[PDB]
Amino acid sequence: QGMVTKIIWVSNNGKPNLKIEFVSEEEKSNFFKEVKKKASELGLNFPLVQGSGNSLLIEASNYPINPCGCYISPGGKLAINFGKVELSHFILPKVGVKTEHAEIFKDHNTIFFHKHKLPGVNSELTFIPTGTPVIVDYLLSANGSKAIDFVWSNFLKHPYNPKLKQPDANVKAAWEKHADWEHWSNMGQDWSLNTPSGLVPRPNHGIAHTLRVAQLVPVIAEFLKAYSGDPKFQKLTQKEIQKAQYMMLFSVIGRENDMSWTDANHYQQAFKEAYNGQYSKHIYATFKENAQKGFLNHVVTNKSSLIPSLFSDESELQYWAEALDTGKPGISSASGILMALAHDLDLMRCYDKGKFNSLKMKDLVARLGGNEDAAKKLADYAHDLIVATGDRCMGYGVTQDYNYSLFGKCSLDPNECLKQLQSIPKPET
Repeated sequence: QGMVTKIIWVSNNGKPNLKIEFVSEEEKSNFFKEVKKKASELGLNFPLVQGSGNSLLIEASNYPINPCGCYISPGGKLAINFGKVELSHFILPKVGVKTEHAEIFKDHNTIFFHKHKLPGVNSELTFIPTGTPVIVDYLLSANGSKAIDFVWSNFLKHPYNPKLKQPDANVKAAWEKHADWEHWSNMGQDWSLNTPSGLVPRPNHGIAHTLRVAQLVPVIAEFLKAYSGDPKFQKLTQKEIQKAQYMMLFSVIGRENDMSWTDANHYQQAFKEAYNGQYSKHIYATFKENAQKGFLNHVVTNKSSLIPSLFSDESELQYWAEALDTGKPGISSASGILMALAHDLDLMRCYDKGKFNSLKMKDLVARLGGNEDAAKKLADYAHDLIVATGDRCMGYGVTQDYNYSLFGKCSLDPNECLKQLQSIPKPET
């Protein structure tokens, strides 16, 4: 259960109090009943007083007669004494207060709200956003799970488009005139992979890649908080990280082959040189359209589940719908960089060591304040995820080809793939 909507650091009289909002009026009338009863069974006088509307107030402490209540710590943090550790374990889960919100010591009756979570008076902390419906690691959540099932069954389980396996005869002729261009056979590379479990489509951009990059996002975020030195990452909320993680599930669903951006540029120009300068839609533009169509499809179906639980509102959802692109969203924002780094890190599966080190590792190190040790620890984790899913690795660490048996089991079963990814311990900062 949740019960509590939000809590506020208020100041009735000179003493610091805590205003507790609730969903329903009866919910307040039950929180009041259960706690006051629990407090009287511990011989405690817990100052739980009815407030305005559906709110309850925890009055200040009354030393030495009644130490229970609120007070301001010497460090400035808001503290609440529950008298006994028994009462705290009975109240905190009903409110939603965890280690993320306050300092909760083992075998102790007093908690301390973090200074950056609840700085001073009139500071708020929402547990349940107003408008939250009653539905009848974020990858484990209901929203995450439904998104995984969607991108798998609607896009990632399907073969690449044979029409985009190679250009027509005309475009081929215009292509081969450029010696500086890689051959047009790049359009058909990494088409599929034979495994004992079955023929795996798009093996370089499948469910394994998708789940891996999504898995990397919260880990990279923590490293950025610790080693980047940039305030924008230090202020990055868990909510934002969840959205960034959620969006990476749709990162490559639009792809119709394993083309590079450069290959696509070459196709467009060769199309131009072959058909009297006629315009053709850039293939990566088609990819985006495909991904947007899929994303918007899933969104409108589960709009109630996503707003406001994950996305603030319909307009914020519009932002991501427009920003959605293949691989990276190419935005210079905090979230943008985070998602791009997760994408870049997984490129060790298809880049050679020289290419991956120079083009990707040097970037990551710079992002991490120049900390090479931190970068290695992060890259090692990405390497472990690739090994755990039987994928190939050619850009970092102990290089390997596909573990065909393991890769087949994971790539043809998102649930199994997700299970293997979770078997890998996350590195600490």
